Amino acid sequence: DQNCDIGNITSQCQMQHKNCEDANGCDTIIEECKTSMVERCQNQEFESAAGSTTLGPQ
Repeated sequence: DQNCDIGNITSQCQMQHKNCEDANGCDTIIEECKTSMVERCQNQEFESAAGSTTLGPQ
């Protein structure tokens, strides 16, 4: 069933306009591409840490 695919939306932005195609590393442009649709995959993405726990260096 998958836990949703974390790499659904990001992949598109990663190649286009992302120095280093990695989250939680060069995370800036990916951020918006990510949190948008990857909110569902928050479990996997570890969004900051959960969400309200807005830990910068996730």
